Amino acid sequence: DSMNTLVTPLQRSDAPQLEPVFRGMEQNLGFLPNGILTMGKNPDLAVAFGGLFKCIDAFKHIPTELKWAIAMISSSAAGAMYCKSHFSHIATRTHVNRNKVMAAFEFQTSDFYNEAERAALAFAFANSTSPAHLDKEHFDELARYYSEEAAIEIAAIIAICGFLNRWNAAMDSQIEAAPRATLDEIE
Amino acid sequence: DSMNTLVTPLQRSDAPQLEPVFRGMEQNLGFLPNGILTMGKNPDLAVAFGGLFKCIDAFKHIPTELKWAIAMISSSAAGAMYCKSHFSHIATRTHVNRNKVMAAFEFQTSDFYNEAERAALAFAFANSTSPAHLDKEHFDELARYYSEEAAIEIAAIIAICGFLNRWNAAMDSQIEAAPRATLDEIE
Ligand SMILES: Brc1c[nH]c(Br)c1Br
Repeated sequence: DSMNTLVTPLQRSDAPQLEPVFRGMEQNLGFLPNGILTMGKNPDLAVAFGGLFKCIDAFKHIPTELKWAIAMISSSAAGAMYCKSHFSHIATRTHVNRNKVMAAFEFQTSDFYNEAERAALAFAFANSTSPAHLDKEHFDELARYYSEEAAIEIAAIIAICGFLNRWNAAMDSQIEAAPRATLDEIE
Repeated sequence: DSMNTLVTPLQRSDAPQLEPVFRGMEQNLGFLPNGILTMGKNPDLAVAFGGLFKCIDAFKHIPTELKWAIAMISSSAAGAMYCKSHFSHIATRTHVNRNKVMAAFEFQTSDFYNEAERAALAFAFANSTSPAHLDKEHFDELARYYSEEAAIEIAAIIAICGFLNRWNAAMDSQIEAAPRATLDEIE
């Protein structure tokens, strides 16, 4: 089980006020993560982050499939297997082509991804390591295939993953059964 | 100059609607960062994150000096020198004892920090690297000195640094002169 025994998640029926925050999460994921049930014990934190996370769904300048591919690559580059499994599970539940999702982590060589998607996923990878190894060539390629509005939404997803990677590491959230199967298949 | 030329920050007078977002930011810092001026080009994103950042000031279960100490250690462990300089500048404006702030990054051996503060800063450090090297002893030391409520607010600050480290790396925000002087003094 988890190394974290100090902060335990509440029961879902205990925090109905956070249902608008929960739906955005679980509609895409199919279940409510323990990280969000735990976050619910601080209503200021839960509501503020829930309002931030809805920006992912609201983003207009990049395709939906690219949003979760960016999230998969960002969580993987940070070594966050919990978030990597969650965003891969989201990608499989929302994408029509399961093969492109399973080839996400080889985007630099897999024929399912064009130069625009590779530019965004390479930026997300180099953005999410510690320290970030973002070089000038990453910025040039991102500017060559994406608008200023698209770039802001790309970086926002990367930064939101930064919150989720570190939050779920702090909770030592154990990978649920459904994302565990998805992550095993993709590896 | 900056490596990021695709997404440029706007003038402050251009987005007066975001003044509630700016004041909360610059009140702690003394000036308005380039990261938020750039984030202002997505007003939904800027406001959503501003509400997230206000939880740091709003936290009630840990002292103000430890909040910025956690942020300094977290940003440093992640190799985000921009965020490391900014949170150090906040500590100089808010802390009564400047000497304790300057010894923050040596908290494991400096006598300005007790075993409780070292447990929290060691957790923040191991939480913020990619991947996180959080072991069971971090959780035991955190649970021995902190309540569930305090742990949630600590992990929240670390996760908020996760957003900020990657956002300012994605923007390649250049270190301002006032944090640059603070960072040279502390190093
Ligand atoms: Br946006 C942003 C940039 N720097 C800092 Br401290 C924040 Br909050």
